[PDB]
Order: sequence, then structure tokens, then C-alpha cells
Amino acid sequence: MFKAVLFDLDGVITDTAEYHFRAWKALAEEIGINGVDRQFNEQLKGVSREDSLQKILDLADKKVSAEEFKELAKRKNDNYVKMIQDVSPADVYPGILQLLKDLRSNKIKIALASASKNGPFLLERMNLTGYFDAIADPAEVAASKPAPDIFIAAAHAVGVAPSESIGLEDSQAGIQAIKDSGALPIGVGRPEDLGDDIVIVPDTSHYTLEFLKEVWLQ
Ligand SMILES: O=P(O)(O)C[C@@H]1O[C@H](CO)[C@@H](O)[C@H](O)[C@H]1O
Ligand SMILES: [Mg+2]
Repeated sequence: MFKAVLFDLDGVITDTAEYHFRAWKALAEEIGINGVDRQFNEQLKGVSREDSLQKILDLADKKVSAEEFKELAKRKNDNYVKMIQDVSPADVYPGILQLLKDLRSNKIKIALASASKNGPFLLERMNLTGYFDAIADPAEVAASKPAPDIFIAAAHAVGVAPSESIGLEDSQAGIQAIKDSGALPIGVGRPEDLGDDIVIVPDTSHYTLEFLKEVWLQ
């Protein structure tokens, strides 16, 4: 049986992927880049703050100075951080709280594998920190998704092999990272975005311990 579940945060535990989208779009438009729509934003889900900014700049073949790049990343984060101050336990997605409880009862380890430096703050907002056996710190993991490093680190932090872990993700980059870590991915979202070659569920109510067992058995 699987021995750990490795959680992305944004778009898996709560609806903060939507907040990142809105904040990146606002930044892009301030600098005259209008191509950050929902479709393009699929390329920003799960990706580090700077790699995200650079994708936006490349989208438009725009070059800014090193000083401006730093200011832009900070500008978007400062906005995003204001946007999430009122997140609360009521914003936890359906199924997630009960899944965490059920995993702990069954002695299955729980680790965070989020790109976000805002992860710990959000878990505190949602009264979820106590469910987590570890948080892989993305500042300590240089390689962003789609590299597997953050999932490998999350598994290591709870003493479980990636091959005996499930990863939960809402993003293209993160699904690839899970695959390359050896863990088993279960995506949440639309097949048109996330593919048809792994298990994809349409919303997080589907993330029950019963279903994770169903998938693990196959
Ligand atoms: O919260 P941050 O440190 O800026 C890192 C954020 O991670 C998200 C994924 O969890 C990305 O979708 C987002 O583009 C990025 O800014
Ligand atoms: Mg995500």
C-alpha cells in the first residue's frame, strides 16, 4: 500500500491557483503583455515565481533589466500576499480536510510539495499545518517543477520512497515532476489540460482515501 501522499497546494488544497492567475495577469498587463489568459496560465501552474515571470516575458519576447525583473517578481508577490490575507479554513477545497484526517488515522505520511514560498502561511490560514508531517521548502530545492526534485524531497522528509507515494497535482509541470520522481500521480482538473495518460479527477471531492486505494490497486 502507498505510505505517503505528497500534496501540491495551489489548485489542490484550495483555490489559490486562481489567485496566482489573477495576480500574474495584472502584472503582465501593467507591462503591456496581454497574453496571460487561462490557457497560457496552464504553463504557470506549479512553476517557480521567477520561472513564471520569465515565461510571461518570453511570451512577448520582452527584455527587462535584472533590476526590473527583481522588482516585477516582488510586485506580483506583494499583490498576491495581500490577496490571500483573508483565506480561512472555509476555503479548504471539498474532500481535503477529511482526506488528511483519514490518512493520519491510517498512518500514511503527509508532505507538502508546493513551489510556493507562501505555502506555510496558507496552511496556517487554513488550520492545516498540524496535518503535515513535512513541508519541502522550495527555497531549498533549486530545480522547479517539472523537475522531480521537490517531490523527491517531500518523500524523503517523511522517510518514504517516492515509488511508495502518491502525488496530487493540478498542473502540467507538477504531473511531469511526479512521474519523474517515481511517485504515482492523480491529477485534478480537465483532461484537455492535464492529459489522458494518468488518472485525472474533475474536482477534489474525488480525493478520498477509498479512491486513492482504488487507484493504487489499479
Ligand atoms: O508563491 P510563489 O513563491 O510566488 C510560487 C508560485 O507557485 C505557484 C504554484 O504553487 C505558481 O503557479 C505561481 O506561478 C508561483 O508564483
Ligand atoms: Mg498547483
